[PDB]
Order: sequence, then C-alpha cells, then structure tokens
Amino acid sequence: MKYMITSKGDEKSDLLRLNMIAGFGEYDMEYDDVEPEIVISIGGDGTFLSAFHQYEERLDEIAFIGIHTGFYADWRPAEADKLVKLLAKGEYQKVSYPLLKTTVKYGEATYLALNESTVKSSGGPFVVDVVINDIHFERFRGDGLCMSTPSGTTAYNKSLGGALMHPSIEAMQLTEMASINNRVYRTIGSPLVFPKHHVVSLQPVNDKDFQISVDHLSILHRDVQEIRYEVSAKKIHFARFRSFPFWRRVHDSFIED
Amino acid sequence: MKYMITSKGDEKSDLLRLNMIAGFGEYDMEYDDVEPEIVISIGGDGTFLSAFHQYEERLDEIAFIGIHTGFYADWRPAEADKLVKLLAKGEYQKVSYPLLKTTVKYGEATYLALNESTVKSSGGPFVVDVVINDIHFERFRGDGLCMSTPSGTTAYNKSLGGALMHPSIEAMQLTEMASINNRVYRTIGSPLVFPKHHVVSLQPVNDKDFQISVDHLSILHRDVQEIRYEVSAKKIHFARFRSFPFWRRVHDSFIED
Amino acid sequence: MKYMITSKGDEKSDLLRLNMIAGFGEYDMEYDDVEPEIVISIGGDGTFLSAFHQYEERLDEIAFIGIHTGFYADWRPAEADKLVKLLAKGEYQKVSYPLLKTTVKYGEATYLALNESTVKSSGGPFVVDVVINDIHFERFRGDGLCMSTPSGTTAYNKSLGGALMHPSIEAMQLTEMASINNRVYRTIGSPLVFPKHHVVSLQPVNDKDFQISVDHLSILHRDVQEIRYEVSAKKIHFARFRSFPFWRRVHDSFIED
Amino acid sequence: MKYMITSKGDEKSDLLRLNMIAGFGEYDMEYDDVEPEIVISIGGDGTFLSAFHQYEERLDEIAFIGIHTGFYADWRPAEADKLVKLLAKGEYQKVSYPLLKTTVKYGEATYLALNESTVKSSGGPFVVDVVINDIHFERFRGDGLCMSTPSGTTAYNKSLGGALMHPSIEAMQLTEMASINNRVYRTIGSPLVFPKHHVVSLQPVNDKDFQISVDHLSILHRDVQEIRYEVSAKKIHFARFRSFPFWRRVHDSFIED
Ligand SMILES: Nc1ncnc2c1ncn2[C@@H]1O[C@H](CNCCC#Cc2nc3c(N)ncnc3n2[C@@H]2O[C@H](CO)[C@@H](O)[C@H]2O)[C@@H](O)[C@H]1O
Ligand SMILES: Nc1ncnc2c1ncn2[C@@H]1O[C@H](CNCCC#Cc2nc3c(N)ncnc3n2[C@@H]2O[C@H](CO)[C@@H](O)[C@H]2O)[C@@H](O)[C@H]1O
Ligand SMILES: Nc1ncnc2c1ncn2[C@@H]1O[C@H](CNCCC#Cc2nc3c(N)ncnc3n2[C@@H]2O[C@H](CO)[C@@H](O)[C@H]2O)[C@@H](O)[C@H]1O
Ligand SMILES: Nc1ncnc2c1ncn2[C@@H]1O[C@H](CNCCC#Cc2nc3c(N)ncnc3n2[C@@H]2O[C@H](CO)[C@@H](O)[C@H]2O)[C@@H](O)[C@H]1O
Repeated sequence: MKYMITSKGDEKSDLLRLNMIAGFGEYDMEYDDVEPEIVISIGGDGTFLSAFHQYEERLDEIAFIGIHTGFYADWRPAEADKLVKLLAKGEYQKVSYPLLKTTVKYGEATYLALNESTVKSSGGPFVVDVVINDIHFERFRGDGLCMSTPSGTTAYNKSLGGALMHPSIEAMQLTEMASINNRVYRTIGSPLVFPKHHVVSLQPVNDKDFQISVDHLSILHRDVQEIRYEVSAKKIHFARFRSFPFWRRVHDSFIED
Repeated sequence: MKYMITSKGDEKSDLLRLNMIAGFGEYDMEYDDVEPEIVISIGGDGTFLSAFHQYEERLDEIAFIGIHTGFYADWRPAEADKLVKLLAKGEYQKVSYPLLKTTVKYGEATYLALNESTVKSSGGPFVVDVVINDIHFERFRGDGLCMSTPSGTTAYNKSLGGALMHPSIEAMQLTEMASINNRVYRTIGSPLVFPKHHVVSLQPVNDKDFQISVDHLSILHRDVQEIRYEVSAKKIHFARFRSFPFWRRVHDSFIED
Repeated sequence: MKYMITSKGDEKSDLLRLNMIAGFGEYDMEYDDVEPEIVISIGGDGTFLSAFHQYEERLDEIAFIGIHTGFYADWRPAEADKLVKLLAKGEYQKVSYPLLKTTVKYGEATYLALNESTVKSSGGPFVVDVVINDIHFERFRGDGLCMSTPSGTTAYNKSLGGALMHPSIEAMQLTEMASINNRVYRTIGSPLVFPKHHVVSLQPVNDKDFQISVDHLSILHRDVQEIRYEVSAKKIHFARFRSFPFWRRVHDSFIED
Repeated sequence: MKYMITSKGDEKSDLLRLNMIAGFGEYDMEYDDVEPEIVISIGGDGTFLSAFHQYEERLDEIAFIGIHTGFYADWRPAEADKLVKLLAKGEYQKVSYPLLKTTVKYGEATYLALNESTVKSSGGPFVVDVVINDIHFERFRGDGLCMSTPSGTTAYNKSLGGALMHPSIEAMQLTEMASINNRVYRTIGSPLVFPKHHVVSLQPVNDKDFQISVDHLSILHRDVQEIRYEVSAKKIHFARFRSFPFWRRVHDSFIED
C-alpha cells in the first residue's frame, strides 16, 4: 500500500530507511509522503512525534509504526526485514490511542497533542483560574500545568508525580508544576484524571501572555482569554504485528530491559 | 417503598433518624432493614461504609443516600425534611460508581471495597511480586500497596500521592507505601491506573502472612498464595435528587466550603 | 541611628512610611539611604527582597526589619508606633540567617541569594552534570535545579518537595524540577542538604546557555562553563524586638493564623 | 587492641570472621566482646545495626567498622586482609555521626537510634499533636511519623520523601506517613529538619497505645503520655582507613556502582 518513512537524520537511521525502501520495492508498495496509509518512523520518540504532527490531519487514514534507533517505537533495528515482510503481507491489527485537544481563544487556534500540552507564563508569575465544566475548581499559582494523554502519562506527566495510565482509558490527566500552597494560596495538589466530554478551562487572572507547549512545539501566545483542554475526538492508530502490552513496555522502559 | 436508616449512634444522628421515620410514616413507605430498596446513612463516611457493607449482597437492588452529621454523604441535616418529601415522591436519578473486587487464595475468600483495599505484612518486611495480566511487572519492597476505587481516590489513595479520578471511569488505581528504591531494589514509583478486565496479582516472596484491609475491615491472613485485584462487576447505586458534580464535592472537601 | 525605609509603592505602604519617618523625627534618628544601619521594609516578601539586594554590599553593617502590609516581615501595621519607640530605644537582639553564594564562570560573576537560586535552560532541554566537591554525583535531566537557603526552604524549595529547615543550620538545599527517571536516565530524586564548605558545581553537557535566577532576578547567561553553589560567608542580620520562633511563623504561614 | 567481630550468621560471614580472627592472632590484638575498642560487623546494614545496639552503652569508647557481605559497611570482603593489617597498625581517623534520642513517658523509657524512630498506632487511627519547643505546631492525622538521623535520611526517611542529609550536620528530620489533608485536617506536608537543642514532642489525642520503632526494634507501648525526640548527646564513632565521602557512597548506593 501507500507508505512513507521518516528518519532521525543521522547516519544509522538514513541507511536503515534506504534498505527498507529497497525491500519494499520487491513488493506492491508505493512510496507516497503525501497520502501514505502507513507512516514508519525511524528514530526516537521525538522522531515519532514529528512524524505524527506531520500527518496530524490524516489520522483516521494512517497507521503508525516506530523503529527504535523509544517508548512509541516498538521495533528493533535488527527486526527491520521481518517488519518489511509482515507489513508487505498486510495482515495486522489496529490499535488506537486517545489524543488531547487544546483550544486557545484570544480577543481561535486549536492544536492536537499525542504526549501532553503545558502552560507557563511569558516571564511573569503564573496565575490562572481552573474551571471544570463551567465550575470554578481552583486558582492555581505556581510554575505551570500539564494536561497529558494516556500514552503521555509516562512522559512529562510522570516527572510531575502523575499516575501512569492505560491507553484503553479515553481520558486526560492534569498535573501541577511547583504549586504554591500556604495559608491563602491553596490548590488540590493531586493529579486530576478527566473522562471524555469533560472540559477543563484555564482563564487568566492578571497576565494574559502564556508560553504554551504541544508535544515538542512551544509558542508564546499573547492576549489569551481561555485555554480549553478536552479529550479529542481524533485517535492515533498503530499498526501492531505482535503482542506488546502497555505495562510490559512500561516495565521495559523504567524497571529493566 | 421499602427503606431503612442507619445511624452514627450519637445523640444528634439518632433523633434525626427518628424524625425522618416519623415523616416517612406520613407516606407509603415501609421500614424494612432486611430487604430495603433505599438505605439512608446518617453520619460520616465511616457510617456510610458500614451501611454499604451491611447490604453489600443486594447492591443491584439498593440505592444509597448519605446525610452528613462527609464525602459520600451529600445532604445537610437541615435539608432532612426536603429529602423525605423528594424520597417519598419517588422521582430521582440513579448514579452508579465502580467497585473493587479482592480475591485472596490460600493453600479462597473474596471481598468488595467501596474505598480501597490495602496489603501490609504481619510484622515482618513486605515483599511481593506484582503480576499484571500474568506478566511480572515488578518486585515491590516497602510498607504496602493500596488499590483504590474511583470514589476512593480522594481517600487513602490521595494521601499516598495518587491521582484523583472521576467515577465515570470504570477503573482502579494502585499506589505505593514508602517503597524502597536503590541500586538493587526498584519499583515504578508512580501510581498505576488499571482499566476493566485487567487483573493485578500480588504474590508472596518469603513471608506468606499479610494484614489485608478492605475499607474499614482489616484482617490478618495466613498462608497466602495470591491476592487478586480487579474492577468488580458490581456497582453501587446512589439516589441523587439534585446536581452535585464530583469535582464540586472535591472542591468543597479540599479547596474551600 | 542611621536608617531608611523602603515601600511597596502602593498607597497603604507609602503613608505608613511617612508616619514612621515623622515619628522618628521625634528621636535621634537620621534618615540616610546611603549608609543606613537599619533598613525597614514596608510591604510583602518581594519588597523585603528588593530591600535586601539594594543593600547586599553592607550586610555586615545593617539590621533588617520587615512590616507586613509576609514571611520575612514579622510586624503588623497596627504595631508600627510601638516599633518606632523600640527601635528608637536601640535595645534589640541580633539574629543572623545564612545566605547562598552563586558563582557563574564563562569563557566570572557572583551573586547573593536570600531565598534561592535556580537554573533552567534557554529554551532547549536542561542537561547538566552535578559535581559535589570535585566528585561527579549525577547527570541531571529535567526542567531545572533549585539551591535554597534555610529561610528560603519555605519558598520555592517547599513547592518542589524540599524539606523545611531551621535557619540556625548553616547549610543549603538542592531540589529537582521534574527530573527524568527511566532505564537510562537516573537522578537521586531526593532533596540534598549540603553543609558549609561543600561546593556543588553544575557543568554543561551540550547547551551552554542557561536562565539563572537569584531571588526575583532572572538573567539569561550565555557560554556558561560552571555554576558553583556554596553556603556564603555573608549573613543577613535581623533586628528582633520580641520572640517569634521560626516554627511558629511556619505554623502561622501554612497551618493557621 | 581489644576487639570483637559480629557475623550475619550465614556461611560466608562466619568463615570470613574466623579468617580475620586468625589474622589478628598474628598481631597484638586481644579478642574481647565485653569491652571491645573496635567492633567489626560482617554482614548487611541490619547486622551493623545489631552490632551498634549491642554496644550502645559504650559508644564513647568504641569505633565501628562494617564489612559488606551495605550503606554503613564500607569494606569489601576481598579487602579483609588489608583491613586486618591497617587495623593492626592502629593508625586511622575517627569519624563521628549524630544520633537520635527517643524518650517515652507513661503514667520513662529512653532509646537510641542510629537510623530513625517511628510512631504508629496500635491498630486504631493515628492522631497526635506535634509540639515543637513547647509550641503546638500541628495535629497530625495519618499512618505515622518518622524522626531520622542524618545517616538514616537515606533509609526509611528517603522512602517517605525526606531530604538526604550530610552527617556533619548535627540534626534530625521528621517526615509524614500518608498524612490526611482536607478542609479540616491540615499538616505541614513537608519534611522538617530540626537542629540540636530543639525538642519535638508527640502527645496523644484519643488513643494512648502506639507501636514505636527504634531502628529494627519495634515495641507496643501502652498508656503513653509523651514521645520526645531530640538530637542525642551521644555520637557513634567510625574507624575510617581511607577517603569515602558521604555523597560518594550515596552515589554508589542509588545512582550506580
Ligand atoms: N522535564 C521533563 N521530564 C520528562 N519529560 C519531559 C520533560 N520535559 C519535557 N518532557 C517531554 O519531552 C517531550 C519533548 N520531546 C521529547 C521526545 C519524547 C518523548 C517521550 N515520550 C514518551 C512517552 N510518551 N512515554 C514515556 N517516555 C516518553 N518520552 C521520553 O521522554 C524523554 C524526553 O526526552 C525521552 O526518553 C523520550 O523518549 C515532551 O513531549 C515531554 O513529554
Ligand atoms: N492514612 C490515611 N490517610 C487518609 N485516609 C486514610 C488513611 N488511612 C486510612 N484512611 C481511610 O480511612 C478509611 C477508614 N474508615 C474511615 C471512614 C472514611 C472515609 C473517607 N472516604 C473518603 C472518600 N471516599 N473520599 C474522600 N474522603 C474520604 N474519607 C475521609 O477520610 C478521612 C478518614 O477518616 C475522613 O475525613 C473521611 O471522611 C479507609 O477506607 C481509608 O480510605
Ligand atoms: N513556583 C513557585 N512556588 C513557590 N514559590 C515560588 C515559585 N516560583 C517562584 N517562587 C518564589 O518567588 C520568589 C520571587 N519573589 C516573590 C517574593 C517572595 C517570597 C517568599 N519568600 C518566602 C520565604 N522565604 N518563605 C516562605 N514564603 C516565601 N515567599 C512567599 O512565596 C510566595 C511567592 O509569591 C509569596 O507568598 C511570598 O510571600 C522567589 O524567590 C521564589 O522563592
Ligand atoms: N519502607 C521502608 N523503606 C525503606 N526503608 C525502610 C522501610 N521500612 C523500614 N525501613 C528501614 O529498615 C530498617 C530496618 N532494618 C533493615 C536494615 C537496614 C538498613 C539501612 N540503613 C540504611 C541507611 N542508613 N542508609 C541507606 N540505606 C539503609 N538501609 C538499607 O535499607 C534497606 C532496608 O532493608 C536495605 O537496603 C538496607 O541496607 C529500618 O531502620 C528502616 O530504616
């Protein structure tokens, strides 16, 4: 079928990409980086993220495969030829992970996150009111906030004390970054896990400029009126050719491998 | 309909229970603590837990209401007469929360938890292997482990650094109690959120005696071979007469009220 | 004696400053903001920090007093006239708190911190090697690091999970900011408390530009070769007119007041 | 000089102890387990703790050496003969670490801790008032409290989120065990580091029976009126024959070795 391969850019990944394309030339596989049905990422998780955002507008028409040269990449380089044959056969199972939708309104722009989306200030102190489903939950003071996807809970979310979360759970998790808690300032302190259809809105208090990140992209937004977080209706689809449970790759990435 | 009322036992709750029974006598309400269709709890969360476990074998035939004299109790004492009329009218919406199933096998006994279930040792050091869906995830060394329900995430789970979790998410959360992490001993460190159909099994390493708790009940189990945690097929049903969102009562219980 | 008063700049603090100067005019007190022996700060902790850094080169010749209009400010506005008389009498006890010395070398500039000093990157990822007394302790990957004074442990340090620390202990505390811990990346995770004469050196790995903060001042340093942290030989002296223990003001600021 | 050797009891440590005694027989070394001037511990940290408590009443007359068969034990088994010669020469430097004093009053018994001392309840809920230097600081509700020595900060204290602490700092650290924090219950949350001459007193609220631990010893105390924690006037003396900094053995025990 139609496919393309992205590369980390280093010498090891470029030649591995060339060898796979040559192997695909022995099958009925058409290279097409405009409308690929399979997107193969050769590199680290950052390479996989760049591949996801490159084709973030054809998610319901693409299955992703990562090659580790790696949390999202679940294929070793020595298994590259076996992946070529299995991918050429065309018999695989489709696994879908939830995504996070971020909406920024001024006085709007929407983004899509596979890992997480964070909010910080433009230099000054970070103060926002957290509104959950039109209900004011807290006034947050600290460094920032992090809204994570299920697969992203093992990333930035994990470093902030968040809980690890199985991707079969369509939900999002919010965690704090060095929150201020005293006699007057008070936040929940604990990570919050929100289901679908729940909308978390961050509203400015004084400063209206925020440094907002979506995965590896970070932009300084000015004159912000609202940042809306909610579980996206879009999902990322993975092409899986063998059993690799989520808790097993969590074990291999943090326990031992 | 059929109903019963349990009381904290103090003077304030006993007379409040008597006044509600007298008010129910003015309607077509039959008191029956054997097969009640409505179980009213008058007291704290501990009183509500005792009421839940008293009728834990007729959950699919009971709706619970708590009166705060209180996380589960969402009614003030001054609103008691209004609750009598609304309950007498019989028009309310049913809200269901997930529960936790605990299975203990020797060389079996099953329990049901509304808050959480924890495992500790019988005095010696606590060492168990954590097996997730027949896959060995880690070997835990520390004080103990806590498997929490969604509504219980704000209880013992919250004190252990766990994430707060909306009850619409049918799942369970596991957290650590003073885990040992060094060059040789290593655990995930982070809370784990497990969906339905996922089974978490704790298996002994040396000592086989464990102090196991289910909500307020704590028993010393001897010659233990396996402790199995999984989201229960049973659910607790609440009788709700007005909108009281989960994040609002989280706000009222921890932020301000 | 010689003295000066700094103000938060708002209407409440400016007129309070004018009333105290008029009260000092009834005594043998000479106003001198060039060589003051007493520096009175009227405002919040930020106002107190600005006053400290304004006279950070005459610390061994100045005693500080804060008026809360407030962790460092231990005087209420209604007690202003009583403070004028006691300060005019000249009989008070001197209390000294340790300070933090920060040295930045390029390819040097030194700073003095009353609260803490933090290091972040200039946009890219933050990776430094932590060298304790010429011994490589760890390679840190995350958001940043925070080296705090004893009195600053209740500030930014507290939000990062650090321990609260009595100012009689001449030492400094280092805490992590969202550290990365997996199979390959590994840090100590725990706050580190260093005594006097211990030198903690942060050395760059790839990027050499860092956003370094000292209390409220934050500057982007370029071509950095080493950031050295150590307990300063300089100490800040407070003028205390009544018993106000450190744990009592910790209680009043976080427990209840 | 006078000396004795304790053993872990296993086959590896017993024969190693026999070989060292035979090597000591070639020098002017008298074995005496009643009044030894050098106490050699062969085993783990638990073996070292048992050796410390065995001679806890002659600390100012004993230097300790640990052999790892190990945080306190800073000698490898293959270096045993070199230790025999150096110990026989008698030229070594003395390193002293602070200790923790625990006093329990009823309606008194004192203990000495090298690692830490913890308080839990006898089954019921744990509620105590924390009084720092005759000043009520907080009312603690949770699982328990842990008062640690500087060298013990890397032990139980580290698992509870406490800060690591250099032993040159004569002080003690208190940490919480699953503290309850809501709208009504509120604790400091953060670890507390207390200098010398500071007394921390835990006073009962309802239940007066507590399970108190001192290192590996744990006893159920009944009718308790006060538990007093303070830095002990006694210190443990180590016999050091080579440079092994505290942060280096922290690195070797948690980072890599
Ligand atoms: N202070 C901090 N602590 C921790 N992470 C921080 C962080 N600040 C930022 N981030 C992460 O940086 C990413 C920016 N692009 C980096 C590419 C990536 C990635 C990634 N995804 C996952 C995942 N889904 N599950 C588990 N591990 C994952 N990783 C690994 O995290 C490490 C990051 O280099 C590498 O090992 C990665 O393989 C962002 O999306 C934030 O998630
Ligand atoms: N060390 C610790 N820290 C924190 N909790 C611990 C704890 N050790 C034990 N437990 C809890 O004790 C319960 C034993 N019966 C107590 C009755 C109860 C309850 C309860 N349920 C919830 C809930 N679902 N959401 C939010 N708050 C809740 N509460 C409040 O928690 C406080 C407990 O007294 C009271 O305010 C309760 O109202 C157990 O089930 C453990 O959950
Ligand atoms: N993410 C975060 N979380 C927590 N603190 C952060 C933070 N980021 C930055 N900072 C602090 O900001 C200060 C920058 N100038 C603010 C003026 C100040 C102050 C101050 N000193 C102390 C103290 N010594 N003990 C206890 N409370 C203190 N406070 C209070 O902390 C609150 C800060 O507004 C106010 O209540 C202050 O009264 C810096 O020095 C960082 O210490
Ligand atoms: N839940 C928990 N988490 C963590 N520690 C807990 C714990 N509950 C209890 N304890 C510790 O158990 C000790 C009871 N006797 C065990 C013998 C011992 C020891 C010891 N001392 C230190 C030290 N000074 N610095 C760094 N590591 C140390 N170790 C290591 O800690 C591990 C304990 O087996 C072993 O690796 C030991 O080598 C007690 O004193 C509590 O300190």
